[PDB]
Amino acid sequence: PLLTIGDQFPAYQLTALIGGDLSKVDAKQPGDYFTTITSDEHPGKWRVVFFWPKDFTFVCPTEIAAFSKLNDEFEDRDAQILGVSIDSEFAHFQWRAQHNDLKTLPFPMLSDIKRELSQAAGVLNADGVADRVTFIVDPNNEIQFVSATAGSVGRNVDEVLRVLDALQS
Amino acid sequence: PLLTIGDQFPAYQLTALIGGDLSKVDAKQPGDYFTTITSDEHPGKWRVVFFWPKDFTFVCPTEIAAFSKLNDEFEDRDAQILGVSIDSEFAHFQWRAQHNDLKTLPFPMLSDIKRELSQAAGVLNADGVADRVTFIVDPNNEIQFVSATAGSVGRNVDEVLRVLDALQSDELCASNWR
Amino acid sequence: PLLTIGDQFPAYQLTALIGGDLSKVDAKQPGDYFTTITSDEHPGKWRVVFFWPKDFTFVCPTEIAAFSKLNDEFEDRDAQILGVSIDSEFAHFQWRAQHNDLKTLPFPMLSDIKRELSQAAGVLNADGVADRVTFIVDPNNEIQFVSATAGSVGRNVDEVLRVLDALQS
Amino acid sequence: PLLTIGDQFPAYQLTALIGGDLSKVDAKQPGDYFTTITSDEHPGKWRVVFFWPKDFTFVCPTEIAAFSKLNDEFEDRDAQILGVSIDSEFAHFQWRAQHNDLKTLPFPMLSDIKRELSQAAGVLNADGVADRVTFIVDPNNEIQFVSATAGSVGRNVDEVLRVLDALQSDELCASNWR
Amino acid sequence: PLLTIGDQFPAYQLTALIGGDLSKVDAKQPGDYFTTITSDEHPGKWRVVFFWPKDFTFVCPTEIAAFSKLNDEFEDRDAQILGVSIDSEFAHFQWRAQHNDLKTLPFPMLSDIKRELSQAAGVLNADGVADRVTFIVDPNNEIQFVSATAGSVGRNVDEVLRVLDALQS
Amino acid sequence: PLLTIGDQFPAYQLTALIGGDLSKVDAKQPGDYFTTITSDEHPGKWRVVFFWPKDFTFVCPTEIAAFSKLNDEFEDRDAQILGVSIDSEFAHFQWRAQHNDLKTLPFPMLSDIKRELSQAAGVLNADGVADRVTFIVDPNNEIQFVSATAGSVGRNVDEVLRVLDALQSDELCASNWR
Amino acid sequence: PLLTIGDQFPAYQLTALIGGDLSKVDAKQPGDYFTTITSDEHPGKWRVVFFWPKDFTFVCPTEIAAFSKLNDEFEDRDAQILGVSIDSEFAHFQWRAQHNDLKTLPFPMLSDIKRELSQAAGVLNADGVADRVTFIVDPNNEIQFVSATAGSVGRNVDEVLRVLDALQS
Amino acid sequence: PLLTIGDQFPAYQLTALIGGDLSKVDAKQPGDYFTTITSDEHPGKWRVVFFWPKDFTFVCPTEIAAFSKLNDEFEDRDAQILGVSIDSEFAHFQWRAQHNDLKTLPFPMLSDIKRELSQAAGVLNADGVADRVTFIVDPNNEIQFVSATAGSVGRNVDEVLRVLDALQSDELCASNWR
Amino acid sequence: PLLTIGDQFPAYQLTALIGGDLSKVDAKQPGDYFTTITSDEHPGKWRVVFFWPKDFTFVCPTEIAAFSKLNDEFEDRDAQILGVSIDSEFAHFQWRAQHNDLKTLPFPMLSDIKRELSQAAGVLNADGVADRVTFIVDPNNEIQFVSATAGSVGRNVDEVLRVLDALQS
Amino acid sequence: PLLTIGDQFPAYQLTALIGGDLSKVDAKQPGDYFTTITSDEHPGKWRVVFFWPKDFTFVCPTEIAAFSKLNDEFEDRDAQILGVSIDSEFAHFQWRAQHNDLKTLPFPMLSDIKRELSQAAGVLNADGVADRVTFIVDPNNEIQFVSATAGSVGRNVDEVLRVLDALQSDELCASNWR
Amino acid sequence: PLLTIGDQFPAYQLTALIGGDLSKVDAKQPGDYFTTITSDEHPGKWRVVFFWPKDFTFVCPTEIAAFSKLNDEFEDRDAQILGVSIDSEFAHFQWRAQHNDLKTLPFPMLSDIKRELSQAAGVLNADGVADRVTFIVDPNNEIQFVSATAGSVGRNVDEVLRVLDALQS
Repeated sequence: PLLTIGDQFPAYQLTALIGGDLSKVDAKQPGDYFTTITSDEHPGKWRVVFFWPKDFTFVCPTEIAAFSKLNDEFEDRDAQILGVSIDSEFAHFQWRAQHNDLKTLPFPMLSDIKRELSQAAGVLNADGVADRVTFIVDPNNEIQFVSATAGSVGRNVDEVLRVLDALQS
Repeated sequence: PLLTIGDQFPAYQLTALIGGDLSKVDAKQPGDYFTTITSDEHPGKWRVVFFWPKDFTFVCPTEIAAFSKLNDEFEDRDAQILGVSIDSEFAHFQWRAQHNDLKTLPFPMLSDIKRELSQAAGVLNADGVADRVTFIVDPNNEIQFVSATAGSVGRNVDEVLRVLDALQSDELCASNWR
Repeated sequence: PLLTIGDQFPAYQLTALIGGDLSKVDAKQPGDYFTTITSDEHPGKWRVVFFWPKDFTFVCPTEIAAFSKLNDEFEDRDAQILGVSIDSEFAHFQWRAQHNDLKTLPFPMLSDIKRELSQAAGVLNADGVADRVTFIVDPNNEIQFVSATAGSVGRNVDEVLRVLDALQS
Repeated sequence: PLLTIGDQFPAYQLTALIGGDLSKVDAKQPGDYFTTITSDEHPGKWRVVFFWPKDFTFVCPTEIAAFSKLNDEFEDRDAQILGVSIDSEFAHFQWRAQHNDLKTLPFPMLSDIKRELSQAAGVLNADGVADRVTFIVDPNNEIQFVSATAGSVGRNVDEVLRVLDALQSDELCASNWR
Repeated sequence: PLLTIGDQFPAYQLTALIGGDLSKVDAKQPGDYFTTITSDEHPGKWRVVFFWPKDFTFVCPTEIAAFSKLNDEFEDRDAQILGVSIDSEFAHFQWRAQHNDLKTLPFPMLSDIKRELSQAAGVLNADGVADRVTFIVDPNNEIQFVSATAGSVGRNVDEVLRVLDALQS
Repeated sequence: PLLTIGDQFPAYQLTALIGGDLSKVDAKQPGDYFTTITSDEHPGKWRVVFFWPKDFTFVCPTEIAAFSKLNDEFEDRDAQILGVSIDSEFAHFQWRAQHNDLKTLPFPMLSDIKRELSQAAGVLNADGVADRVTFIVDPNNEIQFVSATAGSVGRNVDEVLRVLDALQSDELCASNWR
Repeated sequence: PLLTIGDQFPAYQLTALIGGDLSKVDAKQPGDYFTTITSDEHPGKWRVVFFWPKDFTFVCPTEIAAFSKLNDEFEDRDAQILGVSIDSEFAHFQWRAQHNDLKTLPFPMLSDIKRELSQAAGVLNADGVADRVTFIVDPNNEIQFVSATAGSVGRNVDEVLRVLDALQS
Repeated sequence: PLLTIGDQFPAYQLTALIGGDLSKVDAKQPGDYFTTITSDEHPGKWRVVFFWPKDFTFVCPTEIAAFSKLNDEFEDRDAQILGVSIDSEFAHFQWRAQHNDLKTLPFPMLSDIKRELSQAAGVLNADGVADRVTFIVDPNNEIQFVSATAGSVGRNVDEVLRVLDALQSDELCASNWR
Repeated sequence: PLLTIGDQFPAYQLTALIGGDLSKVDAKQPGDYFTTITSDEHPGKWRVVFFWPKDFTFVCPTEIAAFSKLNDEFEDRDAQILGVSIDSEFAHFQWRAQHNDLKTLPFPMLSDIKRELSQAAGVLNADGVADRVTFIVDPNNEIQFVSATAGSVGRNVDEVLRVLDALQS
Repeated sequence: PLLTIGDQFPAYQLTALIGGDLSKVDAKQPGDYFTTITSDEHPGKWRVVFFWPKDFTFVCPTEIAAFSKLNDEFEDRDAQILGVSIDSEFAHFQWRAQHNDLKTLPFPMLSDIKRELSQAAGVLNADGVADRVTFIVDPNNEIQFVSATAGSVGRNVDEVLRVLDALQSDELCASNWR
Repeated sequence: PLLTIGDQFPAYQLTALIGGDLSKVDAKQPGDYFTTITSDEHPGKWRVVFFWPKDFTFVCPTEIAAFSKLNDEFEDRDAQILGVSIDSEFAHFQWRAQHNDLKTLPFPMLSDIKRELSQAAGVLNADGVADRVTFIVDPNNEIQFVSATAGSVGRNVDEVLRVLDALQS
C-alpha cells in the first residue's frame, strides 16, 4: 500500500549527502560532505522525492544530465528535489565521488538506513529496498502525485517537471 | 493506500461500453453497445487500466487523439487498454456518442457503478469517485506500474506506452524512447 | 428496508444542477449551473423527492411535460420538487443540456454521488443505484407518502400531486 | 422499515372472509363464510395486497366501486387481490354484510389478528394497526411495487392496476394507460 | 399466567366507546361517541372488568338484559363496569349501533388495540385475543376476584354481582 | 400467576382422605381411610379441583350440602371432584369425622403437605396457604376454567357445575341453566 | 443438618394457640383463642421448644399429664415451653378443643405454617413436616440441648426437665 | 542481547559478493560476481563471521592485509571466513573493485539487506546497522566465540585465529601462540 | 543472551577477596582479607570485568604475570580490573593463598555466590557457572566491549588492554 | 521449608569428588578423581546426607576424625555417607588435597553446583548456600531424620550414628548407646 | 515442610499443665494444675520446644532424669523448655500424676488440642499427631535449630543442651 493523493507525506529525519559538486566543497572533516535533513526543513516549498532501490546500479547519463539542466526549473517553482535510498550516506558519497556523471548532482541524497521513511511511504518492497517511486508533495505536506515503477524502467525527469508545473498551473 | 508494484490487481466483473465507432454497430437492441467484462477476459495480455473521476469533464483533445493514434502501439505489445470510472454504462455511451473527440475511442469503458473496483484498487477518493490513476498489469495479474495525480493534470499516454515498452524490453533509458 | 410513513427523511448535503431553462442562465463559470442543496434549505415547505436509477434512460415526453404544467400547482402548495440519482452533477447537466424535453425541467437534480442519501432512505438497490421511489416529506421532515416501483414503470406525476393535495387537504 | 422492491413478501396463514355476495352463500354453518388463506394458495398469480388500519372507517364509495369494476381487469392479468387488516374475520363479515358498497366485494379479506403479517411486511404502525399500504408481488413472491400513505388519503386503485399492467408489459409511459 | 388475588391490576390508557344509549348522544363529530379511559379515572371505586375475545360473536339477550337491570346495583356499590376486547373502537361502535340488544349497554367498551392490557393482565391467549375473563379490582387497585373460561361459556353477571357484594360484605 | 385456560394442570401425587361416610369404612387399620391419589388416577374424567386455605374454618352449610346434592350431577358428566388444601391427611380426617355437615362428603380430600401442587398451580399465597380457587380440567389435562376469590367469599358450586355443563355441551346462555 | 449446641436458635414470628384451659377463656371473637408469639418475647427466660410432625396423631395420656404436673417445675426455672408444628392455628385449636387430654395443655402451640422456623432449625424433614425434636434454648438464644427422634417414639418430658435442671445446675 | 557460547548461529540465505580478484572473473554477465550463500553451504567447516556497520568506512590497512596473509591459516583449519554487513551486494562490489587494499580479499561478503541475520544474531544496533562483531561457529552450528566492540576499534584478526586454533587444539595458553 | 555494546552493565553488591599480596596484609581477623564491592564504587572509572567458570582450574603463569606487568597500564587509564566467579570468597582466598603465581594478583575477586551478576550479565551457562567472558564498561556504566569464549581458551590480557586504549583513544 | 520425616528425598545427579586418599589414585587423567553420583547409585543402602555452606571454612578437627573413625560403623549398618555443598568438584578436590584432616575422608563429596539439590531438599538459605543439615534416608528413599543448625555449631556425628542405629533396631533409649 | 533455620516460630495460645511436682501444688480447684501459655510469655528468653506424638507411650527413665539434672543448665542460659503434644491437658495431667518418673518434670506441657501449632510448625504428620521434633527458638522468635526423628528414637537432651550452648557460644 503506497501512500496516495491527499495523504500526508511521512515525517523524516535522516542523514544526507549534500547536493552539488563534491570537489568544490572544502574538506576540514568527513562530516562536511554530510548534513541532517528533516521534513520541517523548507517551510512553504514543494518537495519532489525520488526513491530508488540500490546505489551503484545503472543510471542513464541523459537522466543525470536532465537533473542539471532542469535544476533552475525546479527551483523557480519553489520545489526542493530530494533523493532517498536505504543505502548509507558513505555509499551515497562513494557513488557521487567515483561516477563522473554523478559528480555534479545538484540535490541531496538521504540515507533511509533504518528503512523508516520507505516503510511509512509504502515503498519498501519484498527485496527489502525502496521501489522506484516519485512523489510530489505540496507545501501543506500533501501528496499530489505518486508514480511507481517495477524493474529498471528509466525515470523521465521532464515528465515529473510537467506534472509539478500543471499542479501549480 | 493505492495498490502498488508486485500487488495482484483486483478481480472485477463490470458492464462496459464497447470500444470503436458506435455508429458502425447495428442498432438491433440497446444491449449491443454493452458487454460484461471480467478480469479473465484478456488472457495473455497486459492490461493498461486508466481511472478518471467523472465523465463529461474537460479532457485535453490531444490526450484523446493519443488514445487512438497510440492504441495500435499498445495492441502490438499485447496490451489491452481499459477505461474505468464510477459512471453508469449509459453515461459512457452518451459521452462517446456526443463528444466528437471520443466518437472513435477504440477500447472499452467499464462502469464501476458499485464502486467495488475503485475501492479494491485503492483509487476511490474522499469525494466518492476514482482518482486519476493508471495501472500497468502484467499477464500474471501483477502490478508493474501505478501513477496517480491530483486535480486536473492530464495524462501523458505516450509516457505510459514508454513504461509498458521498457517493462517488456529492459530498455533502461527514458531518452532512448522515440 | 425503505423508510416509511412517520419516519424522518434523512439529512443531506449534495451538489445539484439548478432547475429551469439552462440556456437562460448566464455563463461566467461552469459552477454557475450548479449549487449546493441541503435538507435545511426550505424551512416550512413540503418536499416531493423523486429518485431514479440512471440518467440517460428513456423518460416519457408526457411525464416531462407534466412537470412543467404542474409546476405552479406544486409551488402553490408550498412544495419543493427535488430529483435525486447517484449520477454526477455533470451527467445531470449533460442530460438536461442535450435532450430537448429536459431543457426546461423546473426543478433541481441532486447528485447523490457517495450514495449516502439513497442508502439512508432505503432506496439504494442491488445494482448499486436508487430504485424509482417518490417520497412526500412534510415541513416537520416526516414522510407522509412513499412509492417504489421496479423496472421501468413510468411515473404518474398527477397522482403524486393528488396525494400531496389530499395530505394537505 | 417497509419491505421494498426485490424483497420476498412474508409467508402467512390467516383466516379470511370469503369474497363475493355473502347473501349467495348457503348458511349451513357459520364457517362457510370463512377459509384459511396461506401464502401458497395462489400459485402462478401476482398478488395485489392492500392493508388498511381499521374496518368501519370512511372509504370513498368510488374506490370500492373501483375494486369491483376493476377486479376483472386484475384477474385477466393473473392477479389476485387480497385485503388485509388487523380486525377479526367477524369484523370483516359484519362490514361486508351491512355496508352496502361492500355487499359484493369480490375478493377475500384476511384477518391479521396476531399482527404477524403487518409486522413482517413493515406495515404495522405506532398505533398498533396497518398503515395504508399496497404491495404488488410477482409469482416468485418478490415485491415489485409498494405504496404507502399517511392518514386518510384514499387509494387510486386504477393507478395500481396501471403499475401491474406496466410491470407485466414493459409499457414505459403513464400516459399510454387508458 | 393470569394475574390473581393480591396482584395489582395493570395501568392502562385506552380509547373507549362511551356507555349508554348511542341514539341519545348528540352528534357534532364522530369523536363524540368516543373517550379516553385510564386506570386513574375513578379514584376510590371498585372496577369490574370484563374481557372477551371478539366483537360480533353471539351474546345472550338475557346476559345483556342483566347488565341493564343490575346497573343500579353495581353503581350503588361504587363499582364501575368496564368491557375490554382488542377490537378497535369503531368495531365497538358498530356492534352497539347495529345490534338492538346492545343499543343500551350502560358501560364503556375499551379498545385494547395494541393488546397491552390483555398481555399485562395475562388474558391474551394463543389465538391473539383476550380470553373470557372477569376481574374485580378494589379501590387499592388489587384484584380480589378473577374468573376465566374457555370457549363460549356464557357469563353469569348475577354471580359477579354476588361476589362483589360478598367482597364488600 | 395462576395457571389459566389452555394450560396443562400440574402433575401430582398426594395422600388423600377417602370420600364417603367414614363410619362405613371398616377400622381394620388407620390407613384404610387414606390412599395415594396421582394425576393419572382418573383417566377419561374431567377433574374439578377446589383449593381452600385451611381446614376447620367457616364453610357455609349450604355450600357443603351442594357438594353432596350435586356430586351426582358431576359424576353423570364424567367429572371427578377433588378437594385440596395444605393441611395433613389427619386434619382432613378429623374435619370430616367431627364436622357433621362433612360426615358424608363423597369425594377425596388431597393433602398438599409439601405445598407442591398449590405452588405449581399458582395458588399458594403470601400467607403460605392455597387461595380459594377452582379449576375445571378436561380429560387431556387442559385447564378450561379457573376461578379465584379473595377472603371468605363462599363458592357457588352450582355455577361450577353450569360451566362444566356449558363446556361439554356448547350451551351459550347462563340463563338456560336450570 | 440440625442446629446444635452453641448455635443461635432462629428468630420467629408466628401465630399461636394460647396455652391453658380453652373453656376458661372468654369468647368475644375467634381471635381471642389466638396470639402472635415472637422470639423476642421473654427476654431472660429459657425456652424449651417441642416440634412434632402432625396434629391429630396419637399422644400418650401420660405424656400430656406430665406437662401439667411438671408445669410449675419449668416455670420455677424461668423456662417457657413452646410447641411447634406446621399445622395451622385452627388445627391446633381443634386438636385442643376436642381431645379431653389436650384440654388443659398449659403452653402455647405455634403454627409454623410457612415452614420457616422448621427449615431454619433443621427439623423440616423429607415428608415436609417437622421431625420430633426438642431444643433447650438459653437466655442468650443459644442452644444447649437438642434431641431428635424418628417415627413415633414417645417424649420423655421428665428427662427434658432433668437436662434443663442440669444445664442451670 | 547477543547470541552467546553454546547458541545455534541463525540460519541465513543471502546474496554474496564472491571472494578473490574480481578482475580475474570473466565479465559475461553481472551476476557472475555474485552467489546466494546459505548457512548449509559450508558443511564440516567452522565459520568465522565478521559483521561491520557500513562499507566505505575507514578500515586499518594492516587488518585487511591480515585477512589475506591469514586466510590460508584459516582454510588449513577447515574454517570459512564470511563477512557481513547490511549494505547491498552492489556496495560490496564497488568497495572491493575500487578500494585497492580490498582488490584481492579472498572470501565472500554477504549482503544482509533485509537486516534479518544481524537481527537474529543480536548484532543490529540502535542506528540500524551491524555492531562490529565476530563469531566463531563450529561444524554443528554452535557458537564457540563471540566478540563485540564499540565504535571504531579495529579487529585483531590474528587473535581470532588464535582462539580458533585454541578451540580446535585445547592449547590453554595465549602466550604459546606464535 | 549476552549483554552487548550500548547495554547498561548490571548493578552488583558482592563479597570480594581484596587484591594484592595476601602475605602483606595484616591479620587481626579473617574478615581483613575480605571486602564488599558494589557497582557504585569507582565513580568515573572504567571497569574491566573478567568472568571465569571455576576457581582451581589451570591458568597460565604468563597470563597471571601479564596482570602484574600490565597493572600500571590499566591504572594509568582510570580502569579498575575486577574478577568474578560464582565461587565463594573462601575459595578465592584459598586459590590465591596456595598457588604461588596467584599470590600477587593485584585486583579483587568477587564472589557471585547467588549467581545474580552472571545471570543479569548473560554469562551464566548450562553447567551453572559463568562463561569465560570479558567486558569493558565505561564511566557511564555502558558496555563498549564484550568477549566470550568456550572451553579453555586462554585469555589474552594484552588484547584487552589494546581495546581499552583504542576505546579511550 | 525443609523436607521432613516421611518425605521422599529428592532425585539428584551430581559430579562428586571420590572418597579416600587422593594420593593413592593413579594420576592418569584429572577425571579419575571424580564420578557422577545419582540418587540410584546406592541401592539397598541408607543414605546419610550432610550439607554444609562452604568449603574452606572452619571444621572442628575431631568432627572430621569422627567421619573416619566412624565411617566403618556406618558401612556395617549398610549406610552410605554423602557430603554436599554448592562448591564445584574442583573446590572439593583442593580442600581434600591440602587440608590434612581431610586427606583420608572416606566418602564422596557431591558438587551441587546448579543448587538444585539444596533447593529441592529445602536447605538452600537466604545467602545462597546450604544450611548445615543432616538427613537420614532409608532404602525406600524416605526421610527418617533431619537435623538443621544455625551458624557454626558443629555436628555431632556420633549422635547421627546413634539415630541411624536406633532407626534400624528399635532401641528406645539415648542412654543405651555406647 | 518443616519450619527451618531463619523462620519465625509460630504464635500460639494453648492450655498447659504446669511444670514441677504436682503433689507440691495446693488444690483449691482442678484449674490450679493448669495455665494458659502464649508465645508472648517470656520476652527475651530462648525457648526449647519438644513435640511428641502421643502421651502414654514409653519414655526412658534416663531421658526424664536428664530433664531434672539439666534444668538449672537450661535456666542459666535464659532458656525456657516447653513440651507440646495434641493430647488434652487432662491427658498431660494424668500422665504426670500416675507415672513416677514424670512426677517431677520441671517444665510445662502444652495441649495443642486444635492441632494449630503442630500444623503451623510443620510437625503434624500423616497419623494426625506431631512428629518427634525439637526446635530451639531465639529471643527474636527465630528458629536456630530443628531436629526431627521418625518412630521411637529416644531424645538426647544433652545434645540439645550442647547445641543451645554453642548457639549462644
